[PDB]
Amino acid sequence: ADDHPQDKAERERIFKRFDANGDGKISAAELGEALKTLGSITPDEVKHMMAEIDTDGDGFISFQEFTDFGRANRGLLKDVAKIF
Ligand SMILES: [Ca+2]
Ligand SMILES: [Ca+2]
Repeated sequence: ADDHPQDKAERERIFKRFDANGDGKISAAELGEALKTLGSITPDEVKHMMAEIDTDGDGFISFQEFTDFGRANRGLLKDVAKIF
C-alpha cells in the first residue's frame, strides 16, 4: 500500500514514451527505438529485455507488464526517467 498513484504517473510516462504508436504494447523496434537514447546499446540487448519483460510472451510489453517488471527494478526506471 505504501505505493501511491503518483508513482504510476512516472511509470505511465516512461511506458507511454516507449509505446511508439500507443497501442498499449511495445515491440523491440519501439523499445529499442526509445532505448537508442542510451547511445551505447545493441538490438540484441533490447530484444533480450523484452524476452525478460514479456510476461506472456506475445512479443510486446504492456503497461501492466512494464509495471510488474518496473517493480522488480524500480531503481532501474529511475535511470531511464532521467534519460528522457
Ligand atoms: Ca506499440
Ligand atoms: Ca506481452
